[PDB]
Amino acid sequence: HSHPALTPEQKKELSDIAHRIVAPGKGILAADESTGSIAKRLQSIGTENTEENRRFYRQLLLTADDRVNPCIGGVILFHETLYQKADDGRPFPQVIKSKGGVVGIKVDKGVVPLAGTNGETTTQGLDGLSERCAQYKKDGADFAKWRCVLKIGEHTPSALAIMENANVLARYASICQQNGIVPIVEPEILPDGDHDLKRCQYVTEKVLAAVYKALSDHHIYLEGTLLKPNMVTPGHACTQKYSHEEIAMATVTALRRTVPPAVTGVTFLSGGQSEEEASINLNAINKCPLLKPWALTFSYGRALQASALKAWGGKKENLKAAQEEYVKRALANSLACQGKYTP
Amino acid sequence: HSHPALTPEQKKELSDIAHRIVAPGKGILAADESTGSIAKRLQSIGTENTEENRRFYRQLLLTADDRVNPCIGGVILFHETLYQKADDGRPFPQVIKSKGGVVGIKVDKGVVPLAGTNGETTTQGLDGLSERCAQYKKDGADFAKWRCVLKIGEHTPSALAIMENANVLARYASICQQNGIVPIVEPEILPDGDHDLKRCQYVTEKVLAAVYKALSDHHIYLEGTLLKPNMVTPGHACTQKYSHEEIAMATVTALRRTVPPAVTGVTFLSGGQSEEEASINLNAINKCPLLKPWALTFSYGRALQASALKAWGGKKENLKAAQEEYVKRALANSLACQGKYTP
Amino acid sequence: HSHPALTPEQKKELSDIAHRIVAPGKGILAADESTGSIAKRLQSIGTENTEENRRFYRQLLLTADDRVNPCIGGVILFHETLYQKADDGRPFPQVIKSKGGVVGIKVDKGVVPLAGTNGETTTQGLDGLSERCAQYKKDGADFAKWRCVLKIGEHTPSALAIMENANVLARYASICQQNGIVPIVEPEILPDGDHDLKRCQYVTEKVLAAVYKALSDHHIYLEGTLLKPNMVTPGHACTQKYSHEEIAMATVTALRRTVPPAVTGVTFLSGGQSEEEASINLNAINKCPLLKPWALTFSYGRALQASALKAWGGKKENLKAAQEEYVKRALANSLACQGKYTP
Amino acid sequence: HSHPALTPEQKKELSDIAHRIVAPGKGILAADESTGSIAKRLQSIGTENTEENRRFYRQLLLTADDRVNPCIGGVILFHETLYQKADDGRPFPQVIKSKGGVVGIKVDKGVVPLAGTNGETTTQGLDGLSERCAQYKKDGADFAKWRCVLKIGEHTPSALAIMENANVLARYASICQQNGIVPIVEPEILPDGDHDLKRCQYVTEKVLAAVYKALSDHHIYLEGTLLKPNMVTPGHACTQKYSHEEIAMATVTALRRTVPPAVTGVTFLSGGQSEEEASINLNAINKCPLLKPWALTFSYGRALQASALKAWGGKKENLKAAQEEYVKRALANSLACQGKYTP
Repeated sequence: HSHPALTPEQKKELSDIAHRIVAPGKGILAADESTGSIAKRLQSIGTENTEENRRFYRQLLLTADDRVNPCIGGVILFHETLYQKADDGRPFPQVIKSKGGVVGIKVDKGVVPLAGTNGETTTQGLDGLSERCAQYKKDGADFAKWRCVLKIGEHTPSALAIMENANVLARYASICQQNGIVPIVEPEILPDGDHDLKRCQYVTEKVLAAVYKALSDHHIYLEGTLLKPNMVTPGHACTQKYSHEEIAMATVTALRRTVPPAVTGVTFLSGGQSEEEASINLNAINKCPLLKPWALTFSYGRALQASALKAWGGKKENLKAAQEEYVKRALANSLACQGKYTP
Repeated sequence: HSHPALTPEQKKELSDIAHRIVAPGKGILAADESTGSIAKRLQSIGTENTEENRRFYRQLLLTADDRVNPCIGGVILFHETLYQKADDGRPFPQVIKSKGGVVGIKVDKGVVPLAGTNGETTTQGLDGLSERCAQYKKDGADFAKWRCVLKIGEHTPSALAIMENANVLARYASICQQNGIVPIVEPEILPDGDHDLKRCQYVTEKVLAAVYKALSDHHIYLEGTLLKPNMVTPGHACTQKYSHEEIAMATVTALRRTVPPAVTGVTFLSGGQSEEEASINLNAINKCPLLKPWALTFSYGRALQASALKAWGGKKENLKAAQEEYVKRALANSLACQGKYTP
Repeated sequence: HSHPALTPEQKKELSDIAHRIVAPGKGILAADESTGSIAKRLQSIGTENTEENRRFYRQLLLTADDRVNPCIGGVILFHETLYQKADDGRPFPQVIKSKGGVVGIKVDKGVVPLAGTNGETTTQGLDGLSERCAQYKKDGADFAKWRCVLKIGEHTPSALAIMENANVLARYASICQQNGIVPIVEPEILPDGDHDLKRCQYVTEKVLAAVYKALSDHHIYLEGTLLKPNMVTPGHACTQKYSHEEIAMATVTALRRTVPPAVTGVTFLSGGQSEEEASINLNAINKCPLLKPWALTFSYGRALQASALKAWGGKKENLKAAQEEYVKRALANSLACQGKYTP
Repeated sequence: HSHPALTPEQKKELSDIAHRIVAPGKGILAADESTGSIAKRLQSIGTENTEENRRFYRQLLLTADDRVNPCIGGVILFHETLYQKADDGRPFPQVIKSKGGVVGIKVDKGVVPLAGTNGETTTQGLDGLSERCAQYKKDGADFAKWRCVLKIGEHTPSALAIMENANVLARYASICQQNGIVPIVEPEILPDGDHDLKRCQYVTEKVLAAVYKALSDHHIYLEGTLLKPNMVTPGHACTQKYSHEEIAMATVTALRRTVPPAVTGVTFLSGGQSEEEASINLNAINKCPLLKPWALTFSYGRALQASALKAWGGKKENLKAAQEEYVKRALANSLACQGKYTP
């Protein structure tokens, strides 16, 4: 017997937010880096990690030129960045919503190793999640993000890891959809190792199928859900070389065999690629001559901001130039969303 | 680790046959009625059930006018009809392939009641299936058909019935794809009872999701598979009345939430409807303003041939008129495949 | 391929602790009541809820006579009670271990309603659980407790609720076994409603089978795990009446069809029964003439302490008499563990 | 909601037959060899395979001395042997029931390779099984046998093979229990290869857990079911050497972690061992100092009859001596059932 999880108005908000995020030509900037990863990135660039530098760097990211207004539909933030204010006086969620963007927040509490596996981990962060999503919904967060990690090994991914990560993602998305927050499932598959297109494509199919079975099990309103997969790409130690067209064909085959078409949009990871390779691959994916009945766009953390961070270097007066650099990649990625990119 | 079930040439035959079957404007005639059901139908029309009458009736179905040549892409036969010859001397598979059609065969051995359930049955017919499909492949059968039955009850469909029927369908489709025969999965849901659009749509989602999970489990090459679902329609004792647009919206929602887009085509059942209601509903489904990234066509057993059987009546000299009647429905259903039908 | 979750020494501690807890004639006192439930219980008895009254009441429970030393193998505490000290100066974990008992702690963070179900809830409390169990292991907690809730309804328990609760229990038990803490799974089935012995026995089989499948999936060392089920008992509004022998037969049938015999012991709930009915039923269960290859004992929260709380009334000078009352039930329950109870 | 598969009288026959089969000190002779395997065995001994030689050899097996009357509780036959008569005039089922034995029949139709796996096969034989079991029940068969095969490889047994074989075994046992025939599940794991005690024990746990989950899913009355597992033994190419006590400890650990204690008895395979090694191992298993709450006995096809077949050689006049040889092993195996064997 059916007791509906959602009223039709709840489905209306989830569908409208998911359509406004993944709108044609728009993408996702992921400024959600925690203090450890951003500490590594500020230590590489050669500055001290303080709250002021992090706030100023996200100022450099967020208040860039109005040319990125038809580029970014939504920005993912850390928890701390929701309660930081810009030097103009405006809080960063209002900064995001003022230029048409949507506020999100990365909500997981890290990765926990699973017993008995070969280095396989699950994700943490389920306690207090309804109250926290209610609080973030009061502060203007309209979508969320959760990151599960899987690695390709000798006999990994085992069935235990895929089942547990799929069940956790479905539980998370149910809780987020209860509170009027569009969830984004991110089934990340680690690119480390040496494996061809074929095996990585294979485990991509198994992982995405288990995810969508668990989503059907937990009554998830799939019209208000976004998918964040990685491009099927060979391992870093894999010796074989492939054109970008084969990678695009393999991605659209791995999606067209799994993703049911009510899922509103597909946002890709960069996954340790270069700044240009991700845009080239996404432009290839948007040019693949099969029938792709959803939005195909980008959600790039490092691939948007890495070289702009390099051109910043920790000095304020370089800012505009660094900001200009960021805009460049954004504009390129916008073309990568519509297939009209050419390098 | 991946050991591929299919060579790329095997995928090439399966994809080419599935594309030739479900080709735009073409549909499936199901003349696969067994001796009991066709015995009931000949007893209703008032003639004796012999081999000669069955052969002559399928002669009346199969050698109709050449106007049905851009109508039927494929015909489903009983096992016996593959070894019957027409009075011209040509065997019925050659009759089918001569006018552009593709030979199929219904291969299941009936329904067996499941213990402990409330009148829920599974399907039979797995033994010797590889040899039988090899034999039918030698005789010109290029696709198959398997029919599982589920009924909507108080606490039915239980999880046991859906799991067992999905596993049996996947096992069947693996065996058929091994031998170069395109399988057609038919997840029939019984329209008996009293239930709204909502509950029947709900159990349609659960059943189709479990089916596609089991197909992903058994490495089924989904580009060479056809789907045969029923239209989500209220029960026969249900008191509420619905327009055909609501039924079309519910069907395309129940498909767009489940069917991955590599599945080549969707052929509907008639499911106890009238001869005109099925064509009206299919014309509505082909006019629904959502994105349907596959072929939507008909596979009508009774809805093609019932009134033509009525105009036959068991007398040979009425034949042409009866045949003319059949052509009428076929032409209508062809328009129901392309959305340009108007009654 | 097998990467063992546990070293053999880890299996040795888990087995030794589980054997010391469930030792023949010993049981579990559950003083783990949170502030809301104990607030309701102090408000019923007519005293104000303060930290001093809670500490003093658990003083009344814990420092009772030495006759309960061969009665209680282990005590379950709230988190707060681990950091309260007795008026002698000794902390309550040392109080427990001084008279032969083992310290436990209830670790879940409550129940969260599942979307789309009919009032079905999951359990919360997975974040930070490895660090918290390491901290409690430093403070002397050797076992844990987690409480999932399921209710018998019209079409409930659904498959979603049982699957999610089983996966959460297995994840919890893996985390606890990683840190050297013996987990106790508690699959509680709510006794509310009107349902016979038959349906409650049925859903007990389904729930326990799904739990043990998920435990086999997560590589749980079942020799170091305790099971906390409820006795299969009809609903509160059920009109049919049953002898205690039928309830004992149904419990031992529902366990002997599911529990694999390496699971070290089975501790029952009281589940809203009377103070005497639970002891009578447990004495019947220990007299059932089938082969029960494990320890069958009690884990009684209310059924040990309710009437002793009544004889306390919130006044200190009644203490000993109230404590004497507690000892009475404990002694009775000890006989209920060995089948030699007679009321 | 519960609709009981079995009336209590049906449970009474299943329990009584299962108790009479596995009765203390009794075992199972498996004369169920099909024409191919027995053709290989008659070709090794150097005689022509005819119906007369097969009938005469099973005469040599079945009408041995009355000292085997407290040895064999039941005999498994091929289908053909049920309709062969002895030279006295009595049919072989009456021969079996006259000396206290129970007639069984091997009912599967062989093994079929699964697509996409690495040499993994499922089992066949489900069609017409209710009618065939009704027919064998009329002829005096009171139990059955079904044999699924799994091999230990690099990345095998995969989850697909274990799931499919468990579902097929449960479906088979439901059908057999519907007709009043006690099923015997045989989850055979192939001993070929090189693998330690540890990995074979591991996959034994996974396989048996999946089997019992599928049996709980299909409402199987486990008091009327027998289990036929193999002893966990290293591979034929494995270099490490183990005492028989370690093999006995590993078997009783692999059973005590999985088998719920209502399953009436456990009958072992010989599995390519010597004639003496199987009896030594079973005597060790019956001497393992853990709590084994079921009957542990033998079901030996080759290990009972191989050397007796050797002492036959295809000549009639050696018969008695050959028969005497058979009795020897039987008597030894009877002691192997009670732990009082000493070689």
